[PDB]
Amino acid sequence: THSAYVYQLKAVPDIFDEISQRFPDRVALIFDQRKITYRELAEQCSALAAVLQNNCLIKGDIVAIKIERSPELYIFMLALMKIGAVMVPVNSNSPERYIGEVLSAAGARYLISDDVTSVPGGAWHVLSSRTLIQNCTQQRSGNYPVLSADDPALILMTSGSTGKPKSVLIAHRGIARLGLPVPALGNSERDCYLQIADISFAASANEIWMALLTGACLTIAPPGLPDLMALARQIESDNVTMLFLSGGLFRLFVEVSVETLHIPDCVVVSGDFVNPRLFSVAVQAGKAKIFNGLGCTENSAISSLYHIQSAASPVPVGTPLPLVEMVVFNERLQPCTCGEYGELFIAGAGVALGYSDPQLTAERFITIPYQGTDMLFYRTDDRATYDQDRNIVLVG
Ligand SMILES: Nc1ncnc2c1ncn2[C@@H]1O[C@H](CNS(=O)(=O)NC(=O)c2cccc(O)c2)[C@@H](O)[C@H]1O
Ligand SMILES: [Br-]
Ligand SMILES: [Cl-]
Ligand SMILES: [Cl-]
Ligand SMILES: [Cl-]
Repeated sequence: THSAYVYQLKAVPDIFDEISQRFPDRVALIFDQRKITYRELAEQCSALAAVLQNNCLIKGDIVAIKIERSPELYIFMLALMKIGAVMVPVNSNSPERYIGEVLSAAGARYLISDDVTSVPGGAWHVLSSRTLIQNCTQQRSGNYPVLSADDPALILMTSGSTGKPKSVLIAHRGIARLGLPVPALGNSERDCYLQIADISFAASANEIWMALLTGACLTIAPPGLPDLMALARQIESDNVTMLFLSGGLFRLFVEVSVETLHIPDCVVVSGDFVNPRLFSVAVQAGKAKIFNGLGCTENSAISSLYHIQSAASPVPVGTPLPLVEMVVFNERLQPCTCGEYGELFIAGAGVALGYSDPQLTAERFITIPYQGTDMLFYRTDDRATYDQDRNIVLVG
């Protein structure tokens, strides 16, 4: 099925199967000089999924992943999606104490890891990603679940503005929406993305799933902390065209090698306020399209984009991605006028299933009649308003 009804989204493995069948000879993954086509990637995902099912992993099992950046990492993500497991990606750069707190808060039953020696002990059962990969047979025949867009796919950790920790349950639809080409970016199967954001952060979905659910290429940064010299060579040598950056990596690049930012076609800076002067230096250094991007864990992935063009307050966060609705509501749950201040609320395909805390879920996921639809909204706790062109601007 390849439906032209853009709102009708499938579960992640179904979109990938469609993409891998349509672009089987396109390159899906690049690590160093190892390159993997969609055809080979789909074969490895099927074989691993069969292995995972024969290790009694089933739909709804909470499975943590601690695998350094590598092609195997993304083969495991796809295979766990195909069996309907709920992934809990773990920061490989985090101390063992914190990882155990993550897995206990997530309710992880299993921990798949590429280094079973450096993992915390607990109620979860540790599985070796290396031994699972070794056991992959040429037969990938399996009886897999019929997954829907609303089935859970991921558990990601986040914090509120005042530091309270929250466990967010993300549905397949929240990352499956990234298979829809974003008109602001003009992306397609011809693009190439750079995987640098840690898998424990929702921003990593921007890179992983916009690539693999569109037929584009994902080139994988080396594991560990960012090496800007290697990243610059990698951006050039693999022809990265869609570059997603945190505020730290963007600022550092503006300060030490701004020209690197103009090798890609589009550069998206998300995660926090950015000094507007940094945008002005970047915009004036080349013809790449530089965007201020808004995302939240509770909306799955990148949610809004604002293209910076000129010199003429914080930069707006712009207009929502496909299937995302953003509304600034005042204290009476009324849409705000231009210049009126309120709180940003987000609705549509990205909205998470909720928190592990049911009382917090009911506070922050509320249903509001809006434009004829009883719409489920996530309350961002971000103060905001509209500008003259209806662009959304967060004002902190
Ligand atoms: N351009 C921006 N300007 C100003 N403030 C921004 C911002 N972007 C985020 N914030 C703040 O961060 C909160 C959420 N942070 S998060 O860690 O939960 N998830 C992510 O950042 C994330 C998730 C998916 C994709 C992606 O690209 C990033 C949000 O509510 C705001 O306060
Ligand atoms: Br900054
Ligand atoms: Cl092809
Ligand atoms: Cl520790
Ligand atoms: Cl929670």
